[PDB]
Amino acid sequence: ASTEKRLLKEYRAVKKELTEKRSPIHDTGIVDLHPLEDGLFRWSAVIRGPDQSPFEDALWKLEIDIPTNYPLDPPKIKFVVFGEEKIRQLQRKTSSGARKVCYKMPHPNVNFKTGEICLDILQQKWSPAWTLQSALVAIVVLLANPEPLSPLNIDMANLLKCDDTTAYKDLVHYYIAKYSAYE
Repeated sequence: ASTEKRLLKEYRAVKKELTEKRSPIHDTGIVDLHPLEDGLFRWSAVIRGPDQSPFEDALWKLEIDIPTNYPLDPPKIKFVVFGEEKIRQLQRKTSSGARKVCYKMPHPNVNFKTGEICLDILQQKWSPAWTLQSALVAIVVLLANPEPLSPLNIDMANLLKCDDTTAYKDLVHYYIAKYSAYE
């Protein structure tokens, strides 16, 4: 009812900051945001990997599901992850000057198959004062600051726990270099 009004206001707030060369939002990592289909309760977003992280200078797509009691409860958010077959089919249609996105997300707090982000991350931080923008920013932060406390990817979390930085970086670089395509 009125939750739609709030969601719309937040969306417009993000759109305003986006269509502009230097609002601060450009250094937060938010690249795009829009309704998934024709409703205000499912969203598609695009974010950039934060500077000085192994994820830097690469784009990822996100899907966001909004609860009915919003903003009493946080949004559920996942990375868009495709199968190797699909990705390779997408790569044969690509252009050498298009917008390319990586469709695999190797990260301690992300399910490598489904793309799901651990509910802990947002549940521990979220409050009714938060917005969609702050959630996106929170995920960009998460890319630079994983918490090995709540792992969905064992190998990455352990690499981090053993402080094997080089292998971590090399793995992320590998998936960025091999599993990216247009759109």
